[PDB]
Amino acid sequence: IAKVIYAMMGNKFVVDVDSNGKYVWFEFVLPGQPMNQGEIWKWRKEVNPDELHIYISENFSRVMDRITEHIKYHLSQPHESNILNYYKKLLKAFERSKSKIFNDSFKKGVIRQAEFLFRQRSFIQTLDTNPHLLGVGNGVLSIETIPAKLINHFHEHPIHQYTHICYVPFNPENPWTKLLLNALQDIIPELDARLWIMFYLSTAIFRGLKEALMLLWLGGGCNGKTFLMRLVAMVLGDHYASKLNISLLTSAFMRLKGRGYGYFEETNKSEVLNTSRLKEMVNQMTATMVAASNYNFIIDTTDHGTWRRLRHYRSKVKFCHKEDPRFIHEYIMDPDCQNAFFSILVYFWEKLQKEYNGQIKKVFCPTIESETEAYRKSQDT
Amino acid sequence: TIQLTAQRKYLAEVQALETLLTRELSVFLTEPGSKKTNIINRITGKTYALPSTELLRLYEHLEQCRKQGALMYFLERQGTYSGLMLDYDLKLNTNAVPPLEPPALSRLCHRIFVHIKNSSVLIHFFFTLKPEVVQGKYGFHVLIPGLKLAASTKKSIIGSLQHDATVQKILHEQGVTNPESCLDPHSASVPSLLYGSSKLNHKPYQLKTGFELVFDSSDPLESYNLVSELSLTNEQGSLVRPVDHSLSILMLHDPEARYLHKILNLLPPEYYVEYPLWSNVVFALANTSANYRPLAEWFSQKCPEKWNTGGKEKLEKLWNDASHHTEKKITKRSIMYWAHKHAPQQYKEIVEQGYFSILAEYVYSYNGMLEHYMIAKVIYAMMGNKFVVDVDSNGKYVWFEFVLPGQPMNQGEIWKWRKEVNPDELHIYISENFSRVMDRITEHIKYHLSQPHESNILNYYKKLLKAFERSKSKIFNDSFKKGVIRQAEFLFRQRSFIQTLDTNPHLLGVGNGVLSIETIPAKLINHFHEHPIHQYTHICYVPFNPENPWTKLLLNALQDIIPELDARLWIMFYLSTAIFRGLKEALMLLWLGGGCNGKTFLMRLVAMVLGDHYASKLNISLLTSAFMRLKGRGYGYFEETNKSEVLNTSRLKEMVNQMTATMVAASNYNFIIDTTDHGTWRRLRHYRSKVKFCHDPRFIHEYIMDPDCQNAFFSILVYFWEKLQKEYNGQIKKVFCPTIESETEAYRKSQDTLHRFITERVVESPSAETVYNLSEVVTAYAEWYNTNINVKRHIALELSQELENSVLEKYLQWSPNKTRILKGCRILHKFETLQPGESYIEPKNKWWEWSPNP
Repeated sequence: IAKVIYAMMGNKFVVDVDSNGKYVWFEFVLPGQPMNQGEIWKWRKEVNPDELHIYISENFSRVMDRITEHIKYHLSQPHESNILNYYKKLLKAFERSKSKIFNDSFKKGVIRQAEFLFRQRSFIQTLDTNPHLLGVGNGVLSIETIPAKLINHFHEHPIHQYTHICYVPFNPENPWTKLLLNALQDIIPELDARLWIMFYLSTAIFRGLKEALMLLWLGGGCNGKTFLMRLVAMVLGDHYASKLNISLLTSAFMRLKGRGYGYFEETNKSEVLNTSRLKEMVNQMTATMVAASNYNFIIDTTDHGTWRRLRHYRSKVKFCHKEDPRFIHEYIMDPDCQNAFFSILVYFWEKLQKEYNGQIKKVFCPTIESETEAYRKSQDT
Repeated sequence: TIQLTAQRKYLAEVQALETLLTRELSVFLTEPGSKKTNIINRITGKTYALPSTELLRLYEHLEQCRKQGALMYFLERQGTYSGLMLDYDLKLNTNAVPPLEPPALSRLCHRIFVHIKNSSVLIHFFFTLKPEVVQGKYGFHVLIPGLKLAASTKKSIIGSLQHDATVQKILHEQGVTNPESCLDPHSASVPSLLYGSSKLNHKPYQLKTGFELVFDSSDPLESYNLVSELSLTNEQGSLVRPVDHSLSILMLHDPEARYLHKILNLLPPEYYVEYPLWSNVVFALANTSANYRPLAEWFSQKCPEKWNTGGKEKLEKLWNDASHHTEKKITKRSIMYWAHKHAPQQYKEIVEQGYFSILAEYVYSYNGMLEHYMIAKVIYAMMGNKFVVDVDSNGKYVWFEFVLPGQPMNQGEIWKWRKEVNPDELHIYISENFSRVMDRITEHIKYHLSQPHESNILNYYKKLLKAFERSKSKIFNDSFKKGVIRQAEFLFRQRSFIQTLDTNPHLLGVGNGVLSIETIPAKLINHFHEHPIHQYTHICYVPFNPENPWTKLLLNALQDIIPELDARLWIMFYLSTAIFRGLKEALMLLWLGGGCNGKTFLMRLVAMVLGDHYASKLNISLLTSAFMRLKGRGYGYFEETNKSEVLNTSRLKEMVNQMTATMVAASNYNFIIDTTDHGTWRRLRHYRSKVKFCHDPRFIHEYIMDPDCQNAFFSILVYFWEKLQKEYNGQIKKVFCPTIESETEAYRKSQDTLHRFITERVVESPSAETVYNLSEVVTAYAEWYNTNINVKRHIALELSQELENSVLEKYLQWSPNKTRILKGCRILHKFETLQPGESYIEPKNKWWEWSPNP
């Protein structure tokens, strides 16, 4: 039974032993089945193979019926009597074997056999290895080459982690696209520095080895920089973005590994660091680190190894009642804005990869460099 | 239906037809809309255009099948060539058999002979009749398939026989009261049926005798393949010689849609005549599947008057809209609920018949080899409308059932979902209710035993009875029940169900049912619904009512507690907001009182009214420093204690920046606040209880436990919630409460030294510019602090940074370089004076229902 079920439907199930020594099942999500938003065209974990547990009950029944009609078809043909008696005994035994396809304990034995058949060695640790693949709501997108291809069909690619946000073909004329363009233009009065920081946050999507840089952003409130942080965190999702506390840096450290973007929040005015902690931060690590607060940070180090991995910016414009409450309330949780934002960021990833091939250091940011130099002069006596 | 299953298990031979259709006859596919087809079966709407080989093969197969018995529903259409086959809808006056005497047969043969002479000419006669005993008496069908003259001459002969009178008087010989109109005008223009193929709900016909004769161009039975001979297309016979559709294909499939078609005709007429019910039903149909668009247009055919007059267009609009819409909170369960509400009886027999059919098909499929999976399927069909299975966060299957009136149940869980470790309700339903269904099965078995049949058939039936009698006792086995409930976990498993529980922020579980505030006015649900709600409070909902003595007592208590009208209304609306489990405006209220004034009475009253699941108490240690317990709750509060209470601005900023719970604070002495954060201050409000109560003492103990007081209180709260929804629908800040604002400003000035200093010594200048806004301002603040608060060395440049990070943004206009340098402000020195341009920087009926004017 296990071999037959393997040959029939081994195309959407894989078995691998977990870190604790337990076999773990996975199913390849396909359209037309009960399924949560965003898991389409992806591998999802199940405690028990219930889909298999109903497939064996139903689909195999038609094959067994085919066997039965084949047997009675040979019965209909005139044959030698002894072979006919053989056939009656055969069909009687097979009829006795009918019910075991329904018995629960037999099904448990069958799924055990399938676990020992469907098992694919070296599978769990290979999950989500390539940072060129990101799971989106409408399928799977690949940033391997320009242009990017959004897989909306079955793939050998094994994808578990994903973001609810579904990818959208980048479109300049979309109302939300121009809305976000204007929002970003008003957010950053500068142009070239805006391009640099925008390209940097676009490259922040890359889950692989980054260039190990740190960005410090200031804000006096009612500026939306916290809104940008929340927007990017929501769009990217929990599996690749996680919140980080100032307590860790001023001293959960294992949480930040495996992500692609980290962020902080404004906390009072007594911010202070620990040199060693950032020392292993500026030193594996494959995520993007950005901190935001309301007051200038206090540095107590002089080594260039620390300094060269640090960048700083200060916000100049403030918005008051002009601030948009819908930005912080409606557009903060409006899917269209997020989608449009996702298309914007992936398009700018593609643009930089065409231009700089991912070498962000080549981009010239005179304002950012001047601000960093001034900040170092203020801090590094 | 199930009788066909009983007959296929009956017949040892009959498998030949099915295997021929699947293997040899399958490749000869024919378009259903094409006229080239020669044979069609109305059982599953299959159309075939086979050549004569498999035609005669299936004819003879059906011959042995008829010899054994069975029932077939085959049909065939006449082409450009065919014989003489006629239908007679011969409805006699009386149900007494007028036997067709052979002289009458000869007379009718001679009459049809002389009718056919005056046409194209160059003959075996076949006679069949109904088995009688039916309204309308029997019918006659003469078949003459020898010739091939299917043309307008057939229509001419039909017209001639329509006006023929010799056949009329011949019928009058057997006492027939209907000489004409018995023959259908479409006798030769519509497909016919093979002899032996019965019509719906009738026995197949029988042959009385078979005669034959010969025609001259000059001078005017158990030994043949009768089915093959009678065929109109079989020119090679031995004895004789050759002289929209989407709705249909849906009802050709989808047993669930078959039951939907069964039940929709039982719906009351009001559903399709009005927009609301029509929209809801089409939404449910679309949500269940997109394959049900043909059934949706069938409902348009169930309301043709609208459908043709733009109702079709509205149907495609709603189908597009349905596609646009998602996760709608409606399923088929609503449709069954409505059907049972309107026509409970027909509902009951229909569902019983369906369950009987499922059980019978399963027992016939495996010779009574009942198994866990089939039992679980039957149970899911039967009682699957009040049970759900889902996997928890720890990887465990957890059941939930829907509480109904007339069950052993605690106070407040009515019309709600409750959690059980085991399916005891299911574990007893399987023991009791399933017995009735299997009894129906077994009595049907005895019924079949009573019918006389072939001996080996009776032996098979007896063996099946013995096997099923052995199998039936297993239902009362704990291991078998465990297997059944496992398979029921697999079937009932509804993913995403758990996190959808309590997710709706617009529903509350009350003692007497479900309360919904979504629309104005709120609606009380005390019946079946699709909402998966599990959390609840024991307080039973009441409609609002001023005349209740408890209601007016509470109104007077609130009036005395806060003599101010507008301030009391604002605080009361703020309290009403706590019932909303969704997002809040992130505001803080500070309340003070010396005791013996009932503020603790208000706190305990609201705490008791809301209940544990939606409201909770919170300690002061967390504030001065377990916090994550706020989630899910909608209201939080503390207890008065001590006099030196202090708050952590870090904890405050954490709590005021997910989180959806309203917060209230109260004590007797002044709270120590040591912050200048404008974002903190703008979200803070302060109040102090004014009225003093001294010698209702019974408020302390009696009124707490009185259901009426709490109920009436809850009704007041919901009524005032919808009242607030009437004008500002959530925007609480639009309400004007000058007393509360004044108290909050005074307390902030008491706590925030910098804010008070800015209010007094800093004045905005309508003209000129604040070019003096530099560190000199910080020095002036330091001098003021030394001369009025404390002589100390102030911080260096932190004060300016806090000044920018304060309320002063429009007041502190940043320079074109974004470096402080405010504009239009002036500094007040010692004994300074400012010019005028400078600005600092109803008898309880209204209590029952106020007015927009403050």
